Amino acid sequence: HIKEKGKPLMLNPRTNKGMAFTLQERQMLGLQGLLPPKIETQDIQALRFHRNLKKMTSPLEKYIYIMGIQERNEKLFYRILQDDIESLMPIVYTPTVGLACSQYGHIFRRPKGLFISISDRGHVRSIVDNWPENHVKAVVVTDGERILGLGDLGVYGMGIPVGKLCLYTACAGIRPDQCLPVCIDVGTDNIALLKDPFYMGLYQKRDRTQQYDDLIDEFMKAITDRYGRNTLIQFEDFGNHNAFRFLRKYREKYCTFNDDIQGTAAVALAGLLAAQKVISKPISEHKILFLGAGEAALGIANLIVMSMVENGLSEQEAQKKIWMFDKYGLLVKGRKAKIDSYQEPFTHSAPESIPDTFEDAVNILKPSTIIGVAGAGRLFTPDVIRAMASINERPVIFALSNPTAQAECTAEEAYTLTEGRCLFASGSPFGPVKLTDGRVFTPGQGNNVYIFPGVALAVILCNTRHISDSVFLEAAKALTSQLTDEELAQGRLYPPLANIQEVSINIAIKVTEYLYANKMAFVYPEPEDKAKYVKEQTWRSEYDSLLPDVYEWP
Amino acid sequence: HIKEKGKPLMLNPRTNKGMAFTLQERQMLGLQGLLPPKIETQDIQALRFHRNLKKMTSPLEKYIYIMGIQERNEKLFYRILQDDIESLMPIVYTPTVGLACSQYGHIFRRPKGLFISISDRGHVRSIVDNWPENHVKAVVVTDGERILGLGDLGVYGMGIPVGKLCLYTACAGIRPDQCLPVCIDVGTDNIALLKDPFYMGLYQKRDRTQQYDDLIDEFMKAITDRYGRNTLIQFEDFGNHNAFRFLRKYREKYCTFNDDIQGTAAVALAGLLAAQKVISKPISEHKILFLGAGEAALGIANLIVMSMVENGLSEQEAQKKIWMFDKYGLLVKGRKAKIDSYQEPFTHSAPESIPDTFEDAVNILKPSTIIGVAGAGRLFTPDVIRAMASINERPVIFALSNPTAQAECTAEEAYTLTEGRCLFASGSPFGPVKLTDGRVFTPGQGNNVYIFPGVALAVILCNTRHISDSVFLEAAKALTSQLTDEELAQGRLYPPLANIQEVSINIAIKVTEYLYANKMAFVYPEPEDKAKYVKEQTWRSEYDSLLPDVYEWP
Amino acid sequence: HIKEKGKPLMLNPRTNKGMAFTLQERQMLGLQGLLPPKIETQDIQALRFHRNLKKMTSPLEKYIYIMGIQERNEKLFYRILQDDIESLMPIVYTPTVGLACSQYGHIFRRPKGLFISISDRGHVRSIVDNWPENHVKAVVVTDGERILGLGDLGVYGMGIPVGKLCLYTACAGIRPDQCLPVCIDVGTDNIALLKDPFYMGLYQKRDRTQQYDDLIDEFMKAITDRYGRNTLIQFEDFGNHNAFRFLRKYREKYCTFNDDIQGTAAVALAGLLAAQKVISKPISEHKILFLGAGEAALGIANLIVMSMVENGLSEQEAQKKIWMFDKYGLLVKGRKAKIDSYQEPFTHSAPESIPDTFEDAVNILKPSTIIGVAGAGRLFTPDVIRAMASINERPVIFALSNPTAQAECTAEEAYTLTEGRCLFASGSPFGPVKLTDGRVFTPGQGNNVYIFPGVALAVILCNTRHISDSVFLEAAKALTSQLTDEELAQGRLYPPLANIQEVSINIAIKVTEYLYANKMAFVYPEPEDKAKYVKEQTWRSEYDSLLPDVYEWP
Ligand SMILES: Nc1ncnc2c1ncn2[C@@H]1O[C@H](COP(=O)(O)OP(=O)(O)OP(=O)(O)O)[C@@H](O)[C@H]1O
Ligand SMILES: Nc1ncnc2c1ncn2[C@@H]1O[C@H](COP(=O)(O)OP(=O)(O)OP(=O)(O)O)[C@@H](O)[C@H]1O
Ligand SMILES: Nc1ncnc2c1ncn2[C@@H]1O[C@H](COP(=O)(O)OP(=O)(O)OP(=O)(O)O)[C@@H](O)[C@H]1O
Ligand SMILES: O=C(O)/C=C/C(=O)O
Ligand SMILES: O=C(O)/C=C/C(=O)O
Ligand SMILES: O=C([O-])C(=O)[O-]
Ligand SMILES: O=C([O-])C(=O)[O-]
Ligand SMILES: O=C([O-])C(=O)[O-]
Ligand SMILES: [Mn+2]
Ligand SMILES: [Mn+2]
Ligand SMILES: [Mn+2]
Repeated sequence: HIKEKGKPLMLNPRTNKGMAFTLQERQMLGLQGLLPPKIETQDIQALRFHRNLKKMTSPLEKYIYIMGIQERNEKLFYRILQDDIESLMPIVYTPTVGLACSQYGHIFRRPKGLFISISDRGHVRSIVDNWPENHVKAVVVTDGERILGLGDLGVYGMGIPVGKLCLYTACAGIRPDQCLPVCIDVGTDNIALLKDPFYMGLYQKRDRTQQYDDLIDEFMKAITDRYGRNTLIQFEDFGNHNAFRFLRKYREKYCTFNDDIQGTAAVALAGLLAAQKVISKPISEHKILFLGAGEAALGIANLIVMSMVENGLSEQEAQKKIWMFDKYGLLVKGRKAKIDSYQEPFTHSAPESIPDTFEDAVNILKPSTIIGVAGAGRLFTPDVIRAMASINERPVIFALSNPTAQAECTAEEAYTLTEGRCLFASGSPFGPVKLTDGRVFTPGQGNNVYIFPGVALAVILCNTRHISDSVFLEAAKALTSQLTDEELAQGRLYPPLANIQEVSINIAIKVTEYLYANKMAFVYPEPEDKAKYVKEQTWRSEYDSLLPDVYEWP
Repeated sequence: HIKEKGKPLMLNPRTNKGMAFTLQERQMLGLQGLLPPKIETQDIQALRFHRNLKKMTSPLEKYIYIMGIQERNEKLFYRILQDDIESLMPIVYTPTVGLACSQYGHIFRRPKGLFISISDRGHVRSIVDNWPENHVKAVVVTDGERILGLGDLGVYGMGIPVGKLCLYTACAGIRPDQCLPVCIDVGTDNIALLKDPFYMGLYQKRDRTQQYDDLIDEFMKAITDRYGRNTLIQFEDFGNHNAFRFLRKYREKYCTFNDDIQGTAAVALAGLLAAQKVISKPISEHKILFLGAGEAALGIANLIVMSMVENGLSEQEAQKKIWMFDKYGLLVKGRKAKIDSYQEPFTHSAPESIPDTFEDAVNILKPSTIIGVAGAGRLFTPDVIRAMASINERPVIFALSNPTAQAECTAEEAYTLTEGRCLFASGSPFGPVKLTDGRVFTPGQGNNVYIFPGVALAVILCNTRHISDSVFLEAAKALTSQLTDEELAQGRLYPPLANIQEVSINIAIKVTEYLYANKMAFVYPEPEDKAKYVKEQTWRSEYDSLLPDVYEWP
Repeated sequence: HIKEKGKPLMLNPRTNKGMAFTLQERQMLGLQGLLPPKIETQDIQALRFHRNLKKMTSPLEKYIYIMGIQERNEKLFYRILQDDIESLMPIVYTPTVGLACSQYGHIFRRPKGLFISISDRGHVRSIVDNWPENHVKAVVVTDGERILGLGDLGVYGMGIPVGKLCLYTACAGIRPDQCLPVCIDVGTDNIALLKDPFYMGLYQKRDRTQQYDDLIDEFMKAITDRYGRNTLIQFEDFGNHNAFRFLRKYREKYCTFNDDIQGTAAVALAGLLAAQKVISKPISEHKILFLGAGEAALGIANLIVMSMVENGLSEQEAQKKIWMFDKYGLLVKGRKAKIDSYQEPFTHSAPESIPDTFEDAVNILKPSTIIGVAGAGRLFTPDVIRAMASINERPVIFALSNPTAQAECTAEEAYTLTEGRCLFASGSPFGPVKLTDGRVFTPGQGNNVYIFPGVALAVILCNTRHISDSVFLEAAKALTSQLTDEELAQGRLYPPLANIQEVSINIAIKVTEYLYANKMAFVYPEPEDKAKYVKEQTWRSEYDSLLPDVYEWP
């Protein structure tokens, strides 16, 4: 392997080992003299990194440093991430990745990923053909319209697919060279970016004409034409309107899913499932109120229904336990604000009185669970939280909007205002909370990073062609089944983040077993031990020998 | 022409333009899609850099950032340096480069330059053959034994040749692809480094056996075998003993000089020549006392003698005006401490009383000029400075040792203690000094950076075979002739550092004319207008077109 | 889209177009000046070739010239073959390819294919990894022990897999870059080659120990490990013993078949099927006698049985109609010479009298069909042919051994000696025969070239995993079904060789339809129109544009 020799082996982060290149590799591959005499181990290199990181102060500075390593020594980059994924997650992922995107054009050094603009319409294939890797298996694509809860960040949104894919590898051991981050640039409506001299995209408002849909269509076709019709394509951070219609339009034709609708749905469900274990509350007494009625809300709601239905409840009965409150208020039949086909099943006859605020909604409906997915800030006010604590003995409060500043409420607020009776989870990380009575609560992170890595690995290994909703239901069950009784008592609704790697692999195994049982896997020969197969297929951050095969002839 | 296309053009800092690649270049060279849709100008890129630099706090942090750009986008790296060489010089050069060196193994990211170790003895040519560039014209090599005034830093000393060559380009417009930084590693005697797990060299004490001389010989031969007998080889930061030995051994065989002996000699002389003009002092009344008697002292003294001789004094008369005081004391006939052949000419009959300290030496000898070049710290104590001010109306005080902490004294000390009557210069940069009467004094920097760039350019363009001392005498005159009377009154002993680029080119022009007039140039045909020739040959930081020549046939 | 520019595009035969590179391609790809100013069309190039070929005299000289083009301009090479496949077939294939193999080491210029020797045991994967093409779909491998009817030619046998693969492309439009010729070198028993200074293989007798089987196993594993478990592997020219055991050993584990046993079996049957339509003979009256009882005889006999079975006869009944006569005589129960399990079904109770010669066998058994497949020369003597003509009104005589000198008899001999009453076919080409009465007979060529190209294409496009005998039965029917009534009357037992391209495609079409109907195809999505799918997938000899995609941005 490795056709290149000389300087090019050092210039390419995929092969570059720095001083880890052995003496023999250096002499045989023409590197002797190009590196200091010192021969180092990956351990020493990782030590050098941690030593430097410790001296840094701002999260963004740390983000620039670690992400920079991905462009110098890929193996080391993942070794570093794997050394302590929990402490680096907030840096490479939410919330810092949100900060990085808002200033993407200012911290730019080297480009990452594939960029496809509306000005390239009709020539996307040639762009796809310029990507250096021939064996792409997974794609995470965004158009930058709904970056987390930050809004339209245009091409600055590329930091998201890059980050997601980094996690594909770090969490599920998916091969880096088989991952392709993609940014579709059709312009941006963010006035600030349009006047930013460092903006990385086209200086035009978003093209919302038929050319937009045609470009996306060309994208889907170009990607599958070169890499295969089963190439995994994960849509990420697309605006509400486009997110749904593209999922419906392509889910039966391509191997695709939307992380914000389906991935977030699975993590949220998983958390709810864990809470049900600690509370043992009757599915009939469940009253769920959503703050928001978009990608996440509808995604989570539908998965919840699927769960209730396979648990002895009719689809209609299940849907009736779910209410939604968007920017215009409670979704009730006959309201002024629009209601599409997706929201209809959750739009019920108006209650006795109509609420004006989410607080009114909580007091009127008396929900047992409250889920925040509006990406609009601290909407779960202290009064909202108190109401939930007065109405329920153990209220379930989920503040899922990212990044942190967009979260509906903090762990501190939830645990304190509910006297430690709530079951809380958030999308962005919060440290443990200690109440005056000495009890310490460790908030879980209901973020899709717990789901897309394992699901991606299973789909890829099984050569799955299409992803049904039932696949996410299974992932949700696979995630929650990994929680130990001790962890439940700790108030943890999700396995510890420090164990994300093994958790993701286990989810992968559980999903592959599900795919095979339901004829959705197409690999030959079919491995007898699915668990062993998945584990044997994972990419390792350990250095590989680049030495040519030299041997004696008799 | 460019033989590479695709990703490789972006991975090679020599060609990479970042978003400055034009639409045509991207499409024709297979980069479309690998870069953000945005097309930027070098101006915007430079702005991004300055914007980020401004937000940084420590010099070392800045060093890491700017030097990192040399490995990402070479054109931008030099553009950045050219925008404000005066404010960046302290970061990429002394004193920060000294700090960078001391922690080279800790800040390591990518290797820079060629490394040749004693363990590679007998295989140096193969290492030289690994260097990617085929047209090397200049080499700056060190063995790291005498890095500035910091001592033995071993392989960590590579930062020096790297910095020096960055200046070849930034100051004289010498092509970067024609420069080769070299570090000779024969071990190190620095105990701390030998126990440092991040050390970049062989873990052994310096090899001072015949094998050392043999290795250097192999180095000289290998470099010239591949690149040519006239390849410029600048020895830098070698220990005292080796420095002279190798200069004497190779100067008539190769195109080589020692920056620390000759380069420093020329800049120091230039300072003295400038002082000459501000105070109109008679060479007969010139009494010079050196603090130190090594590489710099001997180099400077020899050049000063050549200057006085050329001005009507006999070699003997001139040498009689020069005294040296090393770590053992005053160099006087019959002293216990050793006196070699180089020092003999400046070793006079012991005076009335023998001084214990440099202060005593000043009071006993009553020198009019004091030159600090002992690389040992603040040896020009407040009392030494006062003595010079009491003995002389306008004392000349030079504290040339680098980095800053090793300087004999600060500019503030010099100007205040002499009540603004001294003519001061230092190797390391000091800001302007304001006395209590409100007078402002701007200290000049007598650092060889004002000399080696211009001399290198001339020697390279003229294909000069060997460098005589007279070439440095000329460079010294060329440097000082650049000062305007206006500047002289401002305390200026050297042209503004902000004008280092034009100063170097002009020095390059004067030296080339000197080389031709003395049959030391071998270029043909001989250009009629030397100034025009030199200016046309300089490398520019502006991006070049990478477009293939496409055109219609008739 | 190509990743190479400059001279390399010309040095690589896959991309080199010679003077066919357009002006724009030359200017944009950096070829301007490297080619004569002239811009040519493939037509002109093909004209130049035919002009030169016409002036050549010996077939071997022509072989060297045409095969040389495969290493200079691949597109042109196939254009040339496609221009007149019928007149060149005798040159690149049998009989000339046999002559080329006999002196392969003497005409050597450039290597073709992958070579794996017993001395590489344990390192086969590294060899396989050295092959430049990443998407191999088909492999033709030989160990050179049974090269045609020429015997053990060792590494000189490489000429066979190379020729077979040229035909994969020329006849079925299979992509050249997806084909891999392989020679397994375990030594050779050919004493003449062991003393030949130009031999291209290991100088040792064949290794017949366990190491041989292990090397073949490593080969199979290595190829599939790198290219996929469904990679088509066509065994070619292996010795009798090895041919069968490897087919039995791997046919259910890998996608593999043996051309000599199965390919030849299908062509033969095809001819017999055609003959049955010209003479309308009831197979209860067909008595078949084989001259030989090896790879071809057993392969043909087995397919014949399968054909009679699906046509209303029991396996027992069908086998009884088949007799075989090898180098020891008639295969009869209780004979001295060995009879293995494959021959047992065709070994019957000795007849009234036991024949000494094949002639005696003909007179005693009175067969209606005689199939020569002993690779031992003119065993179908004039007396043998006369006997078949006196015993049968329309005797079927097949002389299938290659090359020409090994054929059991010529077309001239068969037609003349049977007074034009025989239905004849041969493995090697013979010109038309005109009898004294003016009748002209055109002998058909029952060579596997009519089968492997079409079968290979179907198996590749259908991602078939294993090849059953039924596939060859279908291929045989597909071949004969293409004969037109007018061609039957001509004495044609096979479609004209000049139409082998379309004949191969139609066979491929029929075989894929058969694969789908029998759940042996694994392609997604499944094309609705198989015929259209196959034809659209074929590689074309027309030059492709190598121009980068250049366009204007709005
Ligand atoms: N101030 C608000 N109060 C209540 N609901 C709001 C408010 N602001 C926005 N929303 C609702 O939040 C929903 C956001 O939907 P959208 O599809 O844009 O994102 P999402 O994926 O659901 O959110 P996130 O990814 O941040 O969890 C919308 O239904 C919107 O009406
Ligand atoms: N403490 C001291 N007091 C006086 N002289 C000193 C003292 N320490 C060192 N020296 C002298 O300084 C000289 C250093 O010479 P060396 O060749 O090592 O370096 P250099 O190139 O002259 O110095 P630099 O590059 O720092 O200007 C020696 O002659 C040494 O004796
Ligand atoms: N002189 C001969 N007379 C009759 N039979 C012979 C004679 N010489 C060889 N044979 C037989 O021909 C058969 C050759 O079988 P083998 O497997 O070696 O090759 P094949 O593939 O059948 O033939 P071909 O090389 O023609 O395709 C053997 O059964 C052998 O006994
Ligand atoms: O430790 C190393 O070798 C590399 C560090 C980096 O690329 O930052
Ligand atoms: O401004 C740029 O495009 C590059 C910046 C860097 O390499 O730091
Ligand atoms: O969009 C988000 O907030 C996410 O994916 O976590
Ligand atoms: O050694 C030094 O201080 C220098 O070269 O400037
Ligand atoms: O072996 C043969 O004779 C053949 O393949 O045609
Ligand atoms: Mn998202
Ligand atoms: Mn120096
Ligand atoms: Mn064959």
